[PDB]
Amino acid sequence: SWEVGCGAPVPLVKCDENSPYRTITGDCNNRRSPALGAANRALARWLPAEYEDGLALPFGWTQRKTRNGFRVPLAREVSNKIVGYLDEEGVLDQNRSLLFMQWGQIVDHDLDFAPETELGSNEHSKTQCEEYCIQGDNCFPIMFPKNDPKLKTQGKCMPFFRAGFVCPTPPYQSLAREQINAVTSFLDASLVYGSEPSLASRLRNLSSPLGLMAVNQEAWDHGLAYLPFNNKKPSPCEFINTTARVPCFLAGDFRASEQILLATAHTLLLREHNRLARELKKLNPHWNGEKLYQEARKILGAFIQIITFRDYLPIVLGSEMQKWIPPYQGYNNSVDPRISNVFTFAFRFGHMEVPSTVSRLDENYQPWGPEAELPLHTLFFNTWRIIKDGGIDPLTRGLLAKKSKLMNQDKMVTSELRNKLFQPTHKIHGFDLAAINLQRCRDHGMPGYNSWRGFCGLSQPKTLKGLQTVLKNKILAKKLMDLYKTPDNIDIWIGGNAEPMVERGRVGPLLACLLGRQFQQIRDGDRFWWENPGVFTEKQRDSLQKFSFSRLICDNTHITKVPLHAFQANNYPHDFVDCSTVDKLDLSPWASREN
Ligand SMILES: *[C@@H]1O[C@H](CO)[C@@H](O[C@@H]2O[C@H](CO)[C@@H](O[C@@H]3O[C@H](CO)[C@@H](O[C@H]4O[C@H](CO)[C@@H](O)[C@H](O)[C@@H]4O)[C@H](O)[C@@H]3O)[C@H](O)[C@H]2NC(C)=O)[C@H](O)[C@H]1NC(C)=O
Ligand code: HEM
Ligand SMILES: *[C@@H]1O[C@H](CO)[C@@H](O[C@@H]2O[C@H](CO)[C@@H](O[C@H]3O[C@H](CO)[C@@H](O)[C@H](O)[C@@H]3O)[C@H](O)[C@H]2NC(C)=O)[C@H](O)[C@H]1NC(C)=O
Ligand SMILES: *[C@@H]1O[C@H](CO)[C@@H](O[C@@H]2O[C@H](CO)[C@@H](O)[C@H](O)[C@H]2NC(C)=O)[C@H](O)[C@H]1NC(C)=O
Ligand SMILES: *[C@@H]1O[C@H](CO)[C@@H](O[C@@H]2O[C@H](CO)[C@@H](O)[C@H](O)[C@H]2NC(C)=O)[C@H](O)[C@H]1NC(C)=O
Ligand SMILES: [Ca+2]
Repeated sequence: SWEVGCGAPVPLVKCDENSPYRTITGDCNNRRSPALGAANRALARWLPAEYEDGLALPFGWTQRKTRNGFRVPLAREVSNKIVGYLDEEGVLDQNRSLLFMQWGQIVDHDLDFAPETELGSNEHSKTQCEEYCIQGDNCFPIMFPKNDPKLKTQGKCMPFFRAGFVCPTPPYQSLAREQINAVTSFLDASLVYGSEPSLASRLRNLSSPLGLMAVNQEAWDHGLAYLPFNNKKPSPCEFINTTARVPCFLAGDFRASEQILLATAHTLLLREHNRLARELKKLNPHWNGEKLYQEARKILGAFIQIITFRDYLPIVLGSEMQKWIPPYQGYNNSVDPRISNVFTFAFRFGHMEVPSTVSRLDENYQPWGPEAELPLHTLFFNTWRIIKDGGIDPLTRGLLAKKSKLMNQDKMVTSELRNKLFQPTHKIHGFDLAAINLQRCRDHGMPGYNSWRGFCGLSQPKTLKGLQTVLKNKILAKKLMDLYKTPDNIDIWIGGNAEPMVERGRVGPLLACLLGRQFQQIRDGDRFWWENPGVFTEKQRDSLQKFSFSRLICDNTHITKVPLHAFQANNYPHDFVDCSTVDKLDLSPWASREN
């Protein structure tokens, strides 16, 4: 074993050991071991990393070197033969609204982020990789197979950069390579407030003692706030429409403007913070800016935890929920709350839940205009559609009235993401999210499918025949064997998502195991979990049990008709009720007395 303490985190840390508020970086959550779960630390390894040279080189790097006796198939080839399909008809989830997909992405970004390697401000490497597809140091190209149409119109590869790692970012020689998690492992709304003090600061409105988050000053949504714009140029959001020139938004998380619906969700939460903060000042006129800020923040963090654990996991894990996440019996300081490396791939099941279009609906939940339904790809890093095309209400109604895409063995990832993904850095709508995911497994030195099956105590198929029975699909099992020549080599992302779904769930057995464990840990390992005696009062907890995503929409948008259970498929107007019928968050329990 090697150094039990390498480390390039945010430096200076000193715990308050009486502070009723989480730190921004996640530090100090655990008392005996302060850095546990903090941002900018290595992702946890539940199993040893598997690299071509046992230390840092991904499998597929050295063409001649095999994995278990075989060549690992190209990411894009696996993408073309297994993940793609043409017919979007009949692909929608009959019982999960679009919000189901969307909330998952939110929880996801609150938990883990592995940014790519940074060594380019001045880089021509950013081009020796783009232009020539030359494999070298952190350039690990996604080569196009023979007969791939992109060869004819895009080039020879997709550029792709290895993820950052701990102890430098830079060159050489030590222990196995461990990727970084740039955000806090705890479900704490870090995505709204940021994971660095530096950013948490810039996001706040410190011009007034109200504890509000800064809002846009250039535009308004019917008197409702927008997230401030990011001042930094070049902006990708500006790029997709040189004429509208609208920048990306500035939020606690850098991926916020990835897609219009994710930016919509971010806006709702920022709105709830300021809403909470002003409602609190009304009750406690005495409280200062900091107190207003921390108490609202604390409330919002409880909201995310509650919606996630009460309404969202149950319908992901289905019958497996109880098997992995038992009833809460209290905080446990012996539990490692860190997000593991494999979790960040397991949680990518959501990619197969994204449909090809996004709609905007009007007050009666009718098409908003002539071009109400747009292709997903035209909305990547698209903020001008919100700002100069209706605000977020038409988008939010879409989230409630439309359905998520159903994971389907014959139709996995929509072409909008498989062939038209737009990356921050480059200029085309031609990347492949599926291939990227696959290349990224290898980059992260992930163990194979069967290593994880064994880890979860599940059978491990060694034969085509064995794979057919687990996957319950003859044809899918076959193309898989043809490309991988052995189950042991199947990349975890595609292997875990190819399994049939569990009863009342949306993921298979393997994924339910990987997801379930992770979630039980960040709950049980969180000293600030909302139900942990002492964090909130019994009276406060009674009030928080009433949160609902519907109420959230009611208090921060001009939608007045909403469903009671926002994550299940809901038809308008039968399943929609007036906001008055929806429980409000009673904040009197936060009222404070001096004398
Ligand atoms: C907070 O979470 C902690 C981390 O999970 C929990 O710690 C675990 O503690 C148990 C022991 O109490 C550890 O193993 C389990 O308990 C028994 C070991 O004493 C085992 O009993 C069996 O041991 C083997 C069989 O496996 C036999 O030889 C023996 O005769 C008996 O059958 C259990 O089967 C079980 O493994 C375990 O190492 C800890 N978990 C890990 C890996 O960290 C702790 O329970 C929690 N604290 C509390 C009590 O709330
Ligand atoms: C565009 C993208 C999305 C929506 C249109 C989208 C959606 C999701 C869902 C719904 C997720 C979970 C339910 C989910 C998880 C994670 N993603 Fe994904 N995602 C879009 C695009 C991307 C891109 C681009 C990446 C980067 C991939 C890379 O390897 O470089 C991406 C990643 C992830 C990810 C890992 C994050 C991390 O830990 O670094 C998820 C947990 N998504 N997305
Ligand atoms: C770049 O974003 C532009 C918005 O800044 C967008 O231009 C706008 O789009 C349409 C025309 O395509 C117009 O919106 C509609 O409503 C107006 C006025 O009510 C009508 O006059 C039109 O008929 C139209 O249907 C906007 O007026 C127009 N704005 C401007 C100033 O041109 C572009 O379409 C975006 N371009 C791309 C490539 O995405
Ligand atoms: C749509 O999914 C919802 C949400 O899971 C299903 O509703 C659950 O129904 C079961 C019946 O036992 C109950 O355990 C829960 O009360 C329900 N949850 C909620 C909040 O309603 C519903 O069955 C699904 N619709 C269909 C027709 O499958
Ligand atoms: C900081 O918060 C203050 C509110 O305290 C904002 O200033 C207000 O701005 C709104 C909109 O321009 C006006 O109705 C008020 O007159 C202002 N109120 C006061 C008391 O000045 C300000 O915009 C916030 N700053 C940022 C960047 O979001
Ligand atoms: Ca977090």
